[PDB]
Amino acid sequence: MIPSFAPGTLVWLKQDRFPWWPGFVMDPDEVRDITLPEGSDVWVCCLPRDSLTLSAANSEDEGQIRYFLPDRDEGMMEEGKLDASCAVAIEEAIQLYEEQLKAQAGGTNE
Repeated sequence: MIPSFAPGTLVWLKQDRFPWWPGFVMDPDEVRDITLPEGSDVWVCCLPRDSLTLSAANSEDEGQIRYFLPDRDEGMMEEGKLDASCAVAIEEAIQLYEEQLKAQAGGTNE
């Protein structure tokens, strides 16, 4: 049960004409075992700014992407110490990831 290769990972999406913004990696319905025709296999949930700018693409998004987690890749400073929206988005992503991934990884002494 590992859809979108480890579901719940926060990465960075850098558009060609657009800048680089944070986005949580989420699967539409497990596209790792079941591959059906549509056009969107990956669902990136960016921070609240454009009113749910969820980006959906199937083997089409391969431009520029960065792996975020340790918040020490010389970016957290601008994604937390710059815009309150970035700091809140990241804090929330980690607050949930460590709340759902830990709850099913030994909740209450397993």
